[PDB]
Amino acid sequence: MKAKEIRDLTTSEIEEQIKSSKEELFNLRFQLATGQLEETARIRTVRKTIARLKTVAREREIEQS
RNA sequence: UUAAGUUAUUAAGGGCGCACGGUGGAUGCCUUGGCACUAGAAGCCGAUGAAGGACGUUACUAACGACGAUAUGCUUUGGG
Ligand SMILES: [Mg+2]
Repeated sequence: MKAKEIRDLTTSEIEEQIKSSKEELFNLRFQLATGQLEETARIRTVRKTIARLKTVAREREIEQS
């Protein structure tokens, strides 16, 4: 998910998205450990999505001040 | 046939010459790195936590670079 869609989202929605993305990343890591993950690029995709969500949240709590 | 006399061949190995190999890394050519300077800029960083490090971050990750739990990177503005 890109920064434009994230900026469309609301702050509570960003927090919920961060939670769900973290759960997805964790499940991917567990599948990788057990040898059940073929689509390894998903891990990096989700990690960068989490980074973008946090970046936008930080931008908002900065512009608030 | 006998007698007297003379002189070779031998190369176990060695010497000189030559041919062909091996080792070794001189020499020539080369340069990715140095050395000495010129001109212009700049001449500090740190409790808003420095210099320098440790430990981590990748799909697989021992090491160097980069990066810091937003980790082998995030946003934005321009270039292409
Ligand atoms: Mg651009």
